[PDB]
Amino acid sequence: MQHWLDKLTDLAAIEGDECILKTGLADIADHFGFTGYAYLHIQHRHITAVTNYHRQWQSTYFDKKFEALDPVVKRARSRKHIFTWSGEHERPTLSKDERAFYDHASDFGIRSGITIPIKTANGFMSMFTMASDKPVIDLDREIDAVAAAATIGQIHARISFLAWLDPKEATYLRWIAVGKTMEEIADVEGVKYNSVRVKLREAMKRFDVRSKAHLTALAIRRKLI
Amino acid sequence: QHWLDKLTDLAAIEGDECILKTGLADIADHFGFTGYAYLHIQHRHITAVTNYHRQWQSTYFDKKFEALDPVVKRARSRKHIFTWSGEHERPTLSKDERAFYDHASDFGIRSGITIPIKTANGFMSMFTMASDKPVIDLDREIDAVAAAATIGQIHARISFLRTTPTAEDAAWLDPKEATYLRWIAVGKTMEEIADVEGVKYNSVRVKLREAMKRFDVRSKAHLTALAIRRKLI
DNA sequence: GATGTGCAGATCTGCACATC
DNA sequence: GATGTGCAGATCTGCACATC
Ligand SMILES: CCCCCC(=O)CC(=O)N[C@H]1CCOC1=O
Ligand SMILES: CCCCCC(=O)CC(=O)N[C@H]1CCOC1=O
Repeated sequence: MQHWLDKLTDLAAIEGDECILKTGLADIADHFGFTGYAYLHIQHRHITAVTNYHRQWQSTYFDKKFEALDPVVKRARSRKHIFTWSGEHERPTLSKDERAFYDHASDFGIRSGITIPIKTANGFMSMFTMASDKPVIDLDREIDAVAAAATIGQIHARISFLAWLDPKEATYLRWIAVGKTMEEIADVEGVKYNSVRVKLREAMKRFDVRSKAHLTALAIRRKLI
Repeated sequence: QHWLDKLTDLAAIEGDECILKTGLADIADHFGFTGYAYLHIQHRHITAVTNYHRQWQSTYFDKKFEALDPVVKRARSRKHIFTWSGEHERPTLSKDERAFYDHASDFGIRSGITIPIKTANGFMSMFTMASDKPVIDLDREIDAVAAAATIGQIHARISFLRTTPTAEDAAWLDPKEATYLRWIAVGKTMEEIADVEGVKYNSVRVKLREAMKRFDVRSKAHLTALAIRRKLI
C-alpha cells in the first residue's frame, strides 16, 4: 500500500469540514499502526490543535502549558526537518521535568513518534506528529524529509482553509475518478476489495445512482470532490 | 528576503484568485525574475497558472512542449528543487531541446529554479521562478525541505480553492462524444444511450472508446471526470 | 444497524479485424 | 482515419444472505 505520507496528501485534497478531516486523519494513523496523531499550529506560545490524542491529555497539555516543556516541540522549534523521538531513548540529558512529562504521556500510550515541522505564514510554524506506544520508532527506510515537508505543507494549508462524503467514500471515489479499478484501490489503500466495494456501493445507493461514472459526475458537479 | 517565505505568506491569504495571481506575479518581479509558472500534472493532462508571456503559453501547449521541456522531464523524474539553464545544458541537449530553449529565451526565460512535489492521487505539481539571466548564480543553496514545505502550501492554495487555469493542454469532445458522455454521466448504459439517441450500440461504443483513447483513460468514470473538470459537459 | 461474503448476470475494456 | 464488427476476459452491479 502507499505510504501514510501519500495517504495524507490524498486526504488534504478531500472536501469537508474539520469533523470529516479528523475522521480521516485518525483512520490513517490507525491504519499504519500509530496510537494517534496531532497537528499543532504555533505562533509564539499560542497553540491550536487538530488531534485525536486523549482529551484528558490534551487538557493537561494546554493547562500546564506543556508547549514550553515538550522536548518534541523544542526540537520542532529548533529545526524544520522530520524527526523521530522516544521518551525512553532520549532519557539521558533530559531534565527531571522533561522526564516527568514523558512518564505522564506514557500513561496515554504516547511514547515515541515521528514529527514533521514546517514554517508557515508570518514567521510562524506548524507540526504534524504520528504517535506510537512503542518504546522507539524502528524504520527500515528513512522517510524522505523533502516529501514529508511537501505533504505537511498541503495538510497545514487544508486545515488552515477550514452531506459531505466520508473520508473513505471520498478517497476511494477520487481514485475511481482517475481510472482505478476497485482491486487497484484495495491494493494502494491496503484494504480488502470488499471494503472498497461496500463503501462505494453505499455511496451509490445514498445518491441513488447506478454507475460509478454517475457517482463521479454527481460528486464533481456538486463540489463533493 | 527569501521569496520562499513570501510564497508561504501568500499561500495563507484567502480571497479571489485574481489577487493570488497578482501576488505571485509581484513576488516574481520583486526578486528579479521574469515571471513564475505553476503546473499541475496528471499524466500529460496539464493545467497552468503562470504569468509567462501569453504567446509562449499558447506555443508551449500547441506544440506539447511538456513532452520536450527538460525541466518537466527532470521534475517528473525527481521531486527535489533544482536550477536549470538552457545555456549551461547546451552540450547535453539534442537539436530539438536546444531549439526549444531558444524560443523560450525570446520571452525572458533562460534560466530558473523549479520545485516539484507529489500531489493527490499519484500526480504532481511544480512551481518555477524563471529568469532572463543565462544562469542562476545563487549565493546560498535553497533548502530543498523548506522549498517543498512552501510549494506544498502554494499547491493547496491554488488547487483546493479551485483557481482558473491560465492555460492547459488541449482536450475537447466532438458533438457526438459529448452527447453520449452526458448520458453516461447520468447513469445510462451504452445500450440505453443507443436507444434514446436512436443509433447503433456500436456507434456509442466506438465514439466513446476513441475519446477514452484520446484522453488516455482506462474507464468511463475517468473520462467523465476529466470532461467535467474541463467544462466539456 | 454496520459490514462483509458470494455470485449470477449485466456491462465494459482491450485487441484484432473489417468496411466506409 | 473514422466507423463498425466480433468477443474473451475483465470488472461491475443488484440481490440474497451471513456476522456480530
Ligand atoms: C494537544 C495535544 C498535544 C499534542 C503535542 C504534539 O503535537 C507533539 C507530541 O506528540 N508531543 C508528545 C511527546 C510526549 O507527549 C506528547 O504529547
Ligand atoms: C504554460 C507555460 C509553460 C510553463 C512551463 C514550466 O512551468 C517550466 C519551465 O519553466 N519551462 C521553461 C524552460 C524553457 O521554457 C520554459 O518555459
